[PDB]
Amino acid sequence: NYSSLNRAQLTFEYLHTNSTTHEFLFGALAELVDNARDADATRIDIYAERREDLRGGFMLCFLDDGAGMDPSDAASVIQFGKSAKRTPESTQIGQYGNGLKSGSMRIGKDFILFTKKEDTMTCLFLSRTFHEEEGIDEVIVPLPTWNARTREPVTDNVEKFAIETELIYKYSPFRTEEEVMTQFMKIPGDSGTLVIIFNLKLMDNGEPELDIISNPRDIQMAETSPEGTKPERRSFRAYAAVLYIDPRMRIFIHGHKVQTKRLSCCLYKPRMYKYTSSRFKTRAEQEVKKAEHVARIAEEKAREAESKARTLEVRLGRVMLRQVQNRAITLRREADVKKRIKEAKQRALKEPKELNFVFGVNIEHRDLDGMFIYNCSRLIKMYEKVGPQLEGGMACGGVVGVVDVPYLVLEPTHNKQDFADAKEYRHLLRAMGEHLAQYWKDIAIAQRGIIKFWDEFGYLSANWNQPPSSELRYKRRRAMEIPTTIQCDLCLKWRTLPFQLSSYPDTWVCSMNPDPEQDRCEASEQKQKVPLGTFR
Amino acid sequence: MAFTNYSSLNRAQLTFEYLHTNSTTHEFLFGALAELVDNARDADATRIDIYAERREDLRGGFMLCFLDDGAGMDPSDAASVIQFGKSAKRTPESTQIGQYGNGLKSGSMRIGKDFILFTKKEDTMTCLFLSRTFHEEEGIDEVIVPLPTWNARTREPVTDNVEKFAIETELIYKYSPFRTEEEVMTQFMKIPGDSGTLVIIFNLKLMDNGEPELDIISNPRDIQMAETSPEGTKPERRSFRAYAAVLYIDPRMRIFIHGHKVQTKRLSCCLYKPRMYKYTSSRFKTRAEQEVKKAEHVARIAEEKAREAESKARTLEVRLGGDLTRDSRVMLRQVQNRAITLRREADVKKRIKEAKQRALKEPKELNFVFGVNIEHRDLDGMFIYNCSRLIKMYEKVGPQLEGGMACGGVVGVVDVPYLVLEPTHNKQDFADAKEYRHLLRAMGEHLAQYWKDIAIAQRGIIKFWDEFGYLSANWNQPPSSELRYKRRRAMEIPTTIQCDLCLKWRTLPFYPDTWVCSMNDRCEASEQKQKVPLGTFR
Ligand SMILES: Nc1ncnc2c1ncn2[C@@H]1O[C@H](COP(=O)(O)OP(=O)(O)NP(=O)(O)O)[C@@H](O)[C@H]1O
Ligand SMILES: Nc1ncnc2c1ncn2[C@@H]1O[C@H](COP(=O)(O)OP(=O)(O)NP(=O)(O)O)[C@@H](O)[C@H]1O
Ligand SMILES: [Mg+2]
Ligand SMILES: [Mg+2]
Ligand SMILES: [Zn+2]
Ligand SMILES: [Zn+2]
Repeated sequence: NYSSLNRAQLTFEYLHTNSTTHEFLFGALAELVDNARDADATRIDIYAERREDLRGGFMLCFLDDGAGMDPSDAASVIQFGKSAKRTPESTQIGQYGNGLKSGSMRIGKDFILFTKKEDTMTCLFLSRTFHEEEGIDEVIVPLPTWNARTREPVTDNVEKFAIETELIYKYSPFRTEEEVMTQFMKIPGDSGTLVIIFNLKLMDNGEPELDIISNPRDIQMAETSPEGTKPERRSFRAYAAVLYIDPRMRIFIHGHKVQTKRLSCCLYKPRMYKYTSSRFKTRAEQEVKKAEHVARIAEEKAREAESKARTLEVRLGRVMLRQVQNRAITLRREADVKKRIKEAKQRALKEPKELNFVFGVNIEHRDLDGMFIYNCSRLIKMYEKVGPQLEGGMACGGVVGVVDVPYLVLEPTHNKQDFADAKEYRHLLRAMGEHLAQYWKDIAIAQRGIIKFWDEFGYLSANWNQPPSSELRYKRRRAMEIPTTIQCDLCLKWRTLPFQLSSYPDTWVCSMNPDPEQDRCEASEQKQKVPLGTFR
Repeated sequence: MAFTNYSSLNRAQLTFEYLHTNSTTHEFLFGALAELVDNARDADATRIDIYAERREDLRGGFMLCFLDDGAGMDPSDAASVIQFGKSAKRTPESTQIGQYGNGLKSGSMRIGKDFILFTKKEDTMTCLFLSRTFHEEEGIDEVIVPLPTWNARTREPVTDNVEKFAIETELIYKYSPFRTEEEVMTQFMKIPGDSGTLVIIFNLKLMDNGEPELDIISNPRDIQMAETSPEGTKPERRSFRAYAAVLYIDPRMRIFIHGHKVQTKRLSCCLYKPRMYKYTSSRFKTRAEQEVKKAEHVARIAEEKAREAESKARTLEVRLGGDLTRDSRVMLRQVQNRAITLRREADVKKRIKEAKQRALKEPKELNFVFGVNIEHRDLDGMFIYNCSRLIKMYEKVGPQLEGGMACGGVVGVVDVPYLVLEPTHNKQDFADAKEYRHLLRAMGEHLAQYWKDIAIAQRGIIKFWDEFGYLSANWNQPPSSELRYKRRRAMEIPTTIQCDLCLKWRTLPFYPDTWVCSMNDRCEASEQKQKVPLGTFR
């Protein structure tokens, strides 16, 4: 029993320390998007609610129709490091038990979250305003729960519940129980979550860092954009569109749909190269050696306990007989379950241990090139130049590369904007650069003449940065090379259209497609067939 | 200042897995080691020894030890180590590097699974033991930390709870590298002064081939990354000896690696024709003004309260003119002493305010220094320090962002105060990207002015580099090693060296172990400052 020993604890200032991980402000917003995706949301709305009395003049709201949280799920939010998603073979993005706290506290001073699941709905209120005004150096968090159907409090301590709600009514944007219930009612289904960040951070001139005015359909960085500034680093609509390699969840900003995309579907002559990863193989082999030791120990424990149970039965020829017998039963089921996981890791070990590099030419935007590196579907690095692109030449200029890296090979840094194992990441970039050179040889556009290739798509200007010509002949020349893809708003499937779109998307559903083969939500989804190239 | 009793409410808590989460901030492994070096400098150490202790029974084969002779920690200071976010350093316009209440924990847990720290101060010695091995083995999901303290002279336990002390020490003997009290005391004996700290990180992380990430074998005087170094690899990204040498803009603390002194340096003193440009910072001035206004308010309130108590002491004394009772005597003394206390406090706040007002009138400028790296022209770009600690190195700006020879070879240095920029969580970037980008743009413009001011076009560029021994066509290749060319570069950059005794920096007119002023020539010849000529921008 360790009850007298010191525990590590979190203090108020740590909320700030943790938030300084996000020098890229959109990567703080991405944490909350990730959480909606991981909760199996089919939709997230990211929108502003104007509030001239709050710092920055609006609250930033994230509303999803995902699985929601029950009261114990909600309470584990403030157990830093706790992540039910951190399970073997987990393909959730969440793993570190931190992102909502680091991201929200980068964006604003305070947040209030509303969540509903089955018959409960819970509010979690993180108010740094409260801690400052009342001199609190711990991190104290109101967490009231109500019954979702009757709106009665669900609490084991009515005095505590009264203090919690009084704090919410005093310090949150919502000053009455009615106003709080109004927020719960914005979650219209049986489950979902609404996260509201408020008292947003200001620049030195008193304006918020997030600009929702310049383009009312977007969330932009409030800073001047130089010449080669990437759209994804100043427009959240642009960043959200490529945040996942395999978008399904629909994203809306200020009520306007984001045209999410699969980068490999947006490129000229996409080709895929399979890269055998020694790291992937070694780590899978070690995860097996470990599972087989874990199953071995459990079996010896179960075998001892069963032996003692049998001997005690014959000796007794009671109460204690069942402590021994059931202990044997439980160790045996423990041993069997670990043997099954050992076997499952052995089976997976035989699968190919390969990373799939995909390359194609960004003919619409030659200057937006380099590698996009995803980690368990989540974008980590964008526009990373490799191989010949690291020279001052036109070789491999315009080429976009995409790869999805599993956690066994790389895990992210604390801010999910870099990779924690720099040595192995640098190795990956060299491997990607070698394959990029092979892609470039393979499509041979440099053997035939690289300037004349770009001329054909209408790059009249001498500066590498300006867009290709917008006259009609060059528009159609470019468009002919890139299929038109679109997601159904009802069934979430990805479709191709046999014509070109005119221009911010509106609602589209399968039955609007003139293609008789994709004409109904019940028609099965066609997969991109990216052709395979060969290294060396 | 709480409205009610909040003891029933939920607190946020730290769990075991967060130690790992926190450590993933350090993708640059040397940045995790730098956290511990920063703590030693902040504790006013005159020396830190970073060394390996071979232990074939522990993961990675050795423990990494950080031994300093700084101010150490008493038991309450040690307990606050594990209050994440708590930092007594976080004070107005601080010149300590620490401010976030995290670096020891993020850095140590990047490097290894476990650490044990020994520290001495005044009459106490304390051990702090962070054992992820213990947590895994016993299934602990909180973060539980043994923190025993002994009397430094008698070695008797200093504790409020002898049962807790026995549990704490037995955890250390079970899970740490030191399995008896005697072995622990041997570690305290390595702190030979009245104060200091020894941090030992062990069960080091391994690469897939089973070897540690840190290579202490290839060069037994260094700590290197166990990785191949391709062509464009900077020394400070592969050699901890190289990194440590430039980690601080104004080195004082001596650094030893495996017992061998690091030749720390001031980058601005290693360059050809250094020039300084002053850049006015509006944020620096605005923020310093707000800090003065806060101190003015604090002083004014304290003066009001002191005058109130002083008035009451005067009027109460007259009201008790004829009164000889013990009651009236004790109550008059109570208010008289309260007036004395508040007057002393008011006079302290006044002095604090007046010091801040005087500091406010100093120029609120950043100092950019530029020079040509004629010894290694490929090692160029900007070195950006923050409260004297290196954050960004080799950052190319201005003309250097083009293809060309313009500003090739130029190194720039700037020390940014905390009022202007603060660092990211891993102290390897800046938290305010917008303002950092503004600073880079300004540095690039001043760089272009520097290149005009030294006017290499006048003598010609090709011939400039040829004269210092760069006859080869390639940019990446080192300059000639002929005697003529070594001396020609040597006349342009005076050799400086630090005295091992007094820590002063001195200049020599023209070794690996030690050097002192009398080898030049006495330690209290006042330290001479290089005057860097002033340029103007536009
Ligand atoms: N939108 C949401 N819907 C449902 N559950 C959520 C949502 N946001 C947060 N959660 C829950 O809150 C927990 C903590 O979230 P967070 O702090 O982001 O850590 P994490 O997602 O588990 N790991 P990471 O994001 O990698 O640090 C999650 O594990 C979920 O259980
Ligand atoms: N070598 C040391 N000598 C003396 N005190 C030390 C030493 N190392 C750590 N400490 C103490 O431990 C505290 C916590 O260290 P740390 O976790 O590094 O946070 P910090 O230094 O205060 N700020 P930061 O490094 O920016 O996160 C410090 O504030 C000191 O009080
Ligand atoms: Mg998360
Ligand atoms: Mg520190
Ligand atoms: Zn459909
Ligand atoms: Zn000296």
